[PDB]
Parts: sequence; C-alpha cells; structure tokens
Amino acid sequence: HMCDAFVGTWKLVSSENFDDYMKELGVGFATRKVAGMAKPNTIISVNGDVITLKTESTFKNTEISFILGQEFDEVTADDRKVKSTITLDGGVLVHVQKWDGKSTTLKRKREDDKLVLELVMKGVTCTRVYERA
Ligand SMILES: CCCCCCCCCCCCCC(=O)O
Repeated sequence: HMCDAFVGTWKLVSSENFDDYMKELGVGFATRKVAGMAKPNTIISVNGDVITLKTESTFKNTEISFILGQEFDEVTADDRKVKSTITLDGGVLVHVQKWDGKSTTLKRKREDDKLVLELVMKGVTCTRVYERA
C-alpha cells in the first residue's frame, strides 16, 4: 500500500537546473553534457517492505532497493559512494544521501498525474517532471 502512488514506469518530460545540480555534485563536463540531454525512465516497484527504484538511460542505468527508514550504501550514477536513507513523509518520498561531509536530497511527490522530483544540493534546486510511460 504505502508507495502505491509511486509504482509504475515513468519517463522524464521536463527538467530545470539539472546542470547546476550536477555541477554541485562534482560531475565533470563531459558527463554533464550527456546527462543533461538524457530522458531517463524511472521504474518503481514494491515487494512487501522493500521498494526498488530503477533509473534507465542510454548512457547509464542505476538501481536501488531499500526499506523505508533503513540506511543503505549506494553507488550513484556519477560514482559517488554514499550513505542513503529514504522515508515517506506526507506523500513525499525523501531520499537523503551523505558522503564526504556533504548532503543532497532527492524528493519525489505526486502532482496530479505527474511524478515530480526535486533535487537539492546547497543553493541549487532542480525540478524533474516525470509522466507515466
Ligand atoms: C541520467 C544520467 C545521470 C548521470 C550523472 C548525474 C547523476 C546525478 C545524480 C542522479 C540524479 C537523479 C536524476 C533523475 O532520476 O532524474
């Protein structure tokens, strides 16, 4: 039940400020050029308490599986080794990543028929809108 609203196959339809977000992350220029053009699919599924989130794109795929509230180690699309915790607060799936004394947040919520992803690092806010494939 908990994450039913998120389950599905979602395709990126719009993005704002992703370059600036990737810059704050430390992603290099070649990767930023590729990744700025990517239109990934995100596939969210659930098996009991275990949530899986796949991100697929031409250049790079990632997958994480997790239990809400339980820290896990993640290797990000840009090769960071982070400590991740994901919680569900008021319909918002909140993913925090911590590494090397830094933090970023990845927050997903439903907005009408869309899935909206907010990516925050320092002063940068990026907004990614996904629609059902
Ligand atoms: C899509 C290629 C991304 C490659 C490098 C940037 C990685 C940044 C962290 C990933 C942020 C998630 C973006 C998303 O799911 O839309």
